[PDB]
Amino acid sequence: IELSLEQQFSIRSFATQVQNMSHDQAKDFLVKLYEQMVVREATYQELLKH
Amino acid sequence: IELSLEQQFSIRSFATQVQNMSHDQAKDFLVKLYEQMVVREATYQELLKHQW
Repeated sequence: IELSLEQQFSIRSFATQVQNMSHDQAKDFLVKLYEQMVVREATYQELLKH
Repeated sequence: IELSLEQQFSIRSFATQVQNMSHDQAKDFLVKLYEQMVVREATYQELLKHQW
């Protein structure tokens, strides 16, 4: 639950780049990021269960 | 990557919701989602450590 300074820097920096995105770019990025998350969660769950 | 059928359904569900967002809604939700991904990652790292 406690984030590192580097994690916090990454989020704050991402947020500044999101503000330059068009409507179309933000939408395509959302769907791609959700897909990355769902795949990554499945990977972690497998590692944990093994 | 090759997605499972359940992943395909979840992502399509999410795509329907997104394609109906305004510019500002999509930007705001993107920053929230990225934060949630980082937090989840931190949580998983904690769970792995508490096995080994």
